[PDB]
Amino acid sequence: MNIFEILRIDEGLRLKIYKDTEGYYTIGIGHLLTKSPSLNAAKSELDKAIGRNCNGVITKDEAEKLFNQDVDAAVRGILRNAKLKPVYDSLDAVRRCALINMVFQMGETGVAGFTNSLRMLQQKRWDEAAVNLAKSRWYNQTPNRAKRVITTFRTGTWDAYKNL
Repeated sequence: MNIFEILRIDEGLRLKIYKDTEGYYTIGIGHLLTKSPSLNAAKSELDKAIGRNCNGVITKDEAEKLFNQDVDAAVRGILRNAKLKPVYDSLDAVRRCALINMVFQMGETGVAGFTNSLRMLQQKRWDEAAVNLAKSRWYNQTPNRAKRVITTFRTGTWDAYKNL
């Protein structure tokens, strides 16, 4: 299990501009193009991202390049973040991927605000962690994704993504 497999599971893969759950134009694997109700802005945002004139259409390759930039930004996000760093730095490789998955979805700052949760993760208190993560909005909103992630931390395995 690698990050690419997880996120495509979590985020999906779309080769043409599309509106997500929140009504936002996206492309690829969770790449947010714009929040404006405007295909033009979206298409120009896509163009600036890729570097070619794609006319709202990309290939698997480009979807992959983007994704790669996306996860690096996530990872660079955690490393620059004072609250996240210590957490990230102490978890194992499986558990760290789960951390990276939350940052990817909700950004460096949204995760950073899960103060207690993050604390318990530090204190190797998985079930304590599990329960707090759950009491969130995030969980209410994308329960199936949340639960996958939450089970990664709790169990320390890829159990939640192997059989779907």
